[PDB]
Amino acid sequence: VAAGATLALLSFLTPLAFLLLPPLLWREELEPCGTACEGLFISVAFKLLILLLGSWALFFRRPKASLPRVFVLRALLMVLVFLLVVSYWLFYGVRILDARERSYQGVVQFAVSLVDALLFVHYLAVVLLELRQLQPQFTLKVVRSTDGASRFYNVGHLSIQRVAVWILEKYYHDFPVYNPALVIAAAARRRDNSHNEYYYEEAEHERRVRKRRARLVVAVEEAFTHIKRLVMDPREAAQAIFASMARAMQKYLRTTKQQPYHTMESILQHLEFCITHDMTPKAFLERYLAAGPTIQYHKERWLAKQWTLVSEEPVTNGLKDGIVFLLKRQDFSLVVSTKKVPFFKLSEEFVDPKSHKFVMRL
Amino acid sequence: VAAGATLALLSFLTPLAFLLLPPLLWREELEPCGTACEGLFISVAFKLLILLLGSWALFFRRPKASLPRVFVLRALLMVLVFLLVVSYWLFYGVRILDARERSYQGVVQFAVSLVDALLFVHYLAVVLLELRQLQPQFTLKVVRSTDGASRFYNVGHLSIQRVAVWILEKYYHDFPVYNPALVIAAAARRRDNSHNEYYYEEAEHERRVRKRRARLVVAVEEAFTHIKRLVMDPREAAQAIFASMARAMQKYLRTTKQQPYHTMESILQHLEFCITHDMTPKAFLERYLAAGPTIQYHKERWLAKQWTLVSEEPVTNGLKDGIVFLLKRQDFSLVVSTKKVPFFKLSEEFVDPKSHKFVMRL
Amino acid sequence: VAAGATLALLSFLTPLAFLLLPPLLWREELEPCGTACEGLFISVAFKLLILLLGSWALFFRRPKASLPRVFVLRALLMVLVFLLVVSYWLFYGVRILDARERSYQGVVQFAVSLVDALLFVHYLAVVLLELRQLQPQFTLKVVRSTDGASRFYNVGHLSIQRVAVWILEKYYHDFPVYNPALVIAAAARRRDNSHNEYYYEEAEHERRVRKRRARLVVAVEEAFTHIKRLVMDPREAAQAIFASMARAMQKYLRTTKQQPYHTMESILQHLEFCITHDMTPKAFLERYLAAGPTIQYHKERWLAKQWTLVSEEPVTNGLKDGIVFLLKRQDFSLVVSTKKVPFFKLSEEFVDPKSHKFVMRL
Repeated sequence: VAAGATLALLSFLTPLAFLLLPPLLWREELEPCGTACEGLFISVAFKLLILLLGSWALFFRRPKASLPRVFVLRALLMVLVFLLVVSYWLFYGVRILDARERSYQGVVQFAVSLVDALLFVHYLAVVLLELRQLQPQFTLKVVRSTDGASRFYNVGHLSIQRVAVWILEKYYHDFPVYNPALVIAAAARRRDNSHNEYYYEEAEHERRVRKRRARLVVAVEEAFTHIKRLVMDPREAAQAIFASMARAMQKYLRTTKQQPYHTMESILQHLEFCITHDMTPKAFLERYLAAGPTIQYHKERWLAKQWTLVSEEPVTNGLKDGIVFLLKRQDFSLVVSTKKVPFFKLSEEFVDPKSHKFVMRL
Repeated sequence: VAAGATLALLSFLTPLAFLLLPPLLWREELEPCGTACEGLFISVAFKLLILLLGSWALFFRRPKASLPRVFVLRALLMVLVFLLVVSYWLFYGVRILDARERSYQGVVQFAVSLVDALLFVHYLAVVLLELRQLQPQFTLKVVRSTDGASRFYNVGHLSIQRVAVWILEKYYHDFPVYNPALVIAAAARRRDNSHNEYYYEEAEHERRVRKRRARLVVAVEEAFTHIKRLVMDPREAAQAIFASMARAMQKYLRTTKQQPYHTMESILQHLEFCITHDMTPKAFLERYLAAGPTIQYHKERWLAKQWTLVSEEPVTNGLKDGIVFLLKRQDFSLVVSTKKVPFFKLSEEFVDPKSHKFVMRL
Repeated sequence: VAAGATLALLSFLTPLAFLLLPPLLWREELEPCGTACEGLFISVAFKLLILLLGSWALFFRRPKASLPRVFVLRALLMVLVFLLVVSYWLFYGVRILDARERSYQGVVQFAVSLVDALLFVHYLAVVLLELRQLQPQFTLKVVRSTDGASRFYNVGHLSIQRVAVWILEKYYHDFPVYNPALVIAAAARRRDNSHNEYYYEEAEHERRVRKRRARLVVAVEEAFTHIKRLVMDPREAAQAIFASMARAMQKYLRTTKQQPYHTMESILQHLEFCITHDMTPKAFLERYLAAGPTIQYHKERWLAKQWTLVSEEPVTNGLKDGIVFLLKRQDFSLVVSTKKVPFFKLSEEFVDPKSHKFVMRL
């Protein structure tokens, strides 16, 4: 960041320094030039403005993740910007500044080429960091090692660590939140021929969950009917309608193992939120009936600063068919399996929309 | 649009005017130049062609939405194009046109710098309007205020109104279609200790929906068996097989509260569509068994021109953690809650794929 | 590819040839020039480096699909690169090479304009091939003609064949894998008034599937408890724990019609995979309990080289509202229906967050 910000500042200041050093250090010795110089000054002004606006739009933002190894392409871009600026300064010093270049059109064109090169480096930074991974090259199966919640994704050419950050950005809203509260063949044959206890326990659990869900739906409908939109603030109204639903809410959160996700304070805040935004009882209960993804919950359950990238291959090398890597937290892990999206061979077949003719039997 | 199209036309015509005014108004007074002029003419030709092709590809398309406030970045881009063109014209007039610039190489280089600056403005327009929001910065919980249908999305740096249009583009194919047809603690305790009427009503409704679904599946299988692919048109065949399924279809649409979504005319059109495209009875019933999203239905149920953006913050300012805003229609509303995607700190751990060694017990 | 690679190589070599032919064929006749030449050499060096890096990042990759007709925009780009290079060579030959141009600054500026034009052609290639379809213009309903598995997508301005490849890239991880093993009004009335055989058969099938699923969950829990992480390799451990679950796995794959998807060898490989990556019994069974998408399976079931694009309209023309086309394989087909994303008219409404005041009754 500090090095990157310094490189950006020096890159933006370099054309202006190139254009100001001759008119300041040697103005009389400098050879006067016509209108091409001023036209190039205007072009430099607008191209520096374009460069600053684009840099703000894409690159004046905080790093979104702390990668385990160096950001390979962004390091290459910093090196390229640095080599460009340093080489331009070297040449400028040794052949313009030292020689006290009388031809000012040459210096102005050198600064113009610098600004063009910086806009092209910005374009290259966009191509490397944003566009190389638009075309989906690979499909990733991401599975939690505990409950098997699986999603498949398409991803372009990213390094394994950038792919890891990408999958983490997807995880906090795609998978449900992690709820930890949720001879040999002869032994298998003896088990299979026993009472199917798990089947009936699962059926009973689903039945009691449906019963508690019904109780909760009725309780929340009654609770929201206990107030009118129209004196009383939305917080006071949430607190007044929470009493007629606190027991059913608590019992449903207990039967579905959702106690630590939803405190009384968070449920009151969400009641206030809903009744403020005209949300019906069902738009209130959508948060509590289903498991819901990780970002939906409190920030102390995210623990985004505690991801470990376990990769058999070095993480700076991009994906290829078969790369498996783990994203481990303290409790679960995300197993990511890579499969290259297969080569497609489309053929074109033409059918006449009038050629569809049908008959009675079968 | 009109102002934007005028700016685009003037920007494309400005280099050509710069290159044609000297050879027309003062050709004898103009100083002849060598081959660099013609090389720059060829470069201007190909760069104007590139500019026109890119403008067609991205910016010669109709506005996709009517935002409540000004499009901030596109207004900035129009202002930038206008300032660039107007300043180039001012300088050209006062130092080339008025002075009758004899050096034609300078004028050609000025036009070249203009074309470069327009290509760079096009690049900046792409960066501002398309690329600033590629990197997912925020996660949006979008919930219908009526039935609680919720989806989470990742979105980059967009203003709240552009985020609203984005969420609307997502809504018509993500959420199911809106079907409107679908002391105090002592009172809550008395209710919870009563007959769980909602549970048994829900079970009975699901049972009768499954029964009507089974009747409909059988009816549609029989109906499609009542015709063969092979005289009779697909429309006549749809009308001939609709009789053997009209009652079951109507009864299933009534039990699932889907009467106004599917008219006899639309069902006949979809029968014709399916039997034209070799779609099986199940590929036919996929439209009718599930609720389905909004765009699947008739255009009079979209009402895309009737969205209201209710935001506590001004809608030209981009998203930040905690921005809640409503997208209200006549009936329901989309509550959108923003949460910044958290900062990730990946660590790298290496495991030896050969180091996995297991033992018998537990 | 061969023509494209040749065009790329010639385009990269053309500036260097332009800069080397005068200093080699006529060095004495060549007019010496100052430092502007060397500054432009450095700019050419860094801009050719930028061009090569961007071309590698985006365009040095194998074609991802075999389209039925010509890639219209990529053909336009090849034609544009070719016309640019050929016209630059024509002018260079006839006015620099033949005339033995003494002014070397002109030749260097011509090469600089060439490199700028190639970077701008690269930018135009990005705009045409990657950016024109970022803005979602259309919504596509993709439905399998057999089981009606449907997904809606947003897609920008792509041709119908590029849209087809896009939908295929989505299909192998979005839809479940294709499992083929899964007067007239008076006749309809007689059928509807008969025993609802399909309802009870469906209920019985779901019940026995739940029973086999419970047996399989218990069997896999026991199997994974039959080993400890800690001598025995993960393959030997998978083979040792497969015996206590092989029967339940086979019976569940038979009741859900999943025999050909999962061989004993693939199940052993996946057991080894899971027990290697600390995946619990449920993270193991996530692959077998649900249908799962196509890419999850063996590569002989993908058959990506056997897609047929059946389109009523020519496939080189982009999408518009109402374009329906088929993606046919040997067994099923993907019906794709296009609907233009509707024009949105947002309005802004302001509500005071303090103005929310509620009252007791109803």
